[PDB]
Amino acid sequence: IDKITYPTRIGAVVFPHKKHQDALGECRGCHEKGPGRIDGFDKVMAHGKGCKGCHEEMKIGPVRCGDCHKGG
Ligand code: HEM
Ligand code: HEM
Ligand code: HEM
Repeated sequence: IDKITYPTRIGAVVFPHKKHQDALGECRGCHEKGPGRIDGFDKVMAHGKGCKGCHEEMKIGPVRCGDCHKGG
């Protein structure tokens, strides 16, 4: 499993998981409580430190709505 798709009303988001693990070369950063499900992962988390927040800080990755949400 390399890609994780999040089906959302506003347009589905595809998370290229392997790309991220290869790019960051670490697990604990995103998986604070050890690799596995991330408890409480939702819209607010994704728009925050869960997804968009990192892209803004690292200045790489999608930060604009449509660069994540695609498919109508
Ligand atoms: C080799 C290091 C990594 C390991 C072993 C790992 C492992 C996993 C596993 C086992 C899953 C599936 C969990 C499930 O089905 O509930 C997953 C999901 C996920 N991983 Fe990783 N991961 C790694 C690195 C990363 C990195 C670097 C990020 C952050 C850029 C990340 C973010 C996520 C997210 C957001 C999910 C979905 C969580 C959820 O749906 O609750 N992972 N990862
Ligand atoms: C201000 C611009 C954005 C808007 C207006 C927006 C809007 C939304 C909305 C309304 C939801 C809730 C689900 C739905 O109603 O369909 C959502 C979920 C989510 N958004 Fe965004 N989003 C934006 C930017 C982003 C960006 C840039 C990313 C990717 C880095 C992203 C990733 C996600 C993810 C992964 C979820 C699903 C979380 C879950 O499955 O619980 N969004 N977004
Ligand atoms: C589930 C939440 C996240 C979503 C939906 C997401 C989505 C994406 C997508 C679609 C790309 C662009 C891939 C491409 O170049 O085609 C990307 C790239 C990237 N993201 Fe995320 N991301 C998430 C979380 C994170 C987190 C938490 C970090 C930092 C702690 C991060 C760091 C990066 C970096 C470094 C890249 C460049 C990877 C590359 O192009 O090789 N992302 N992200």
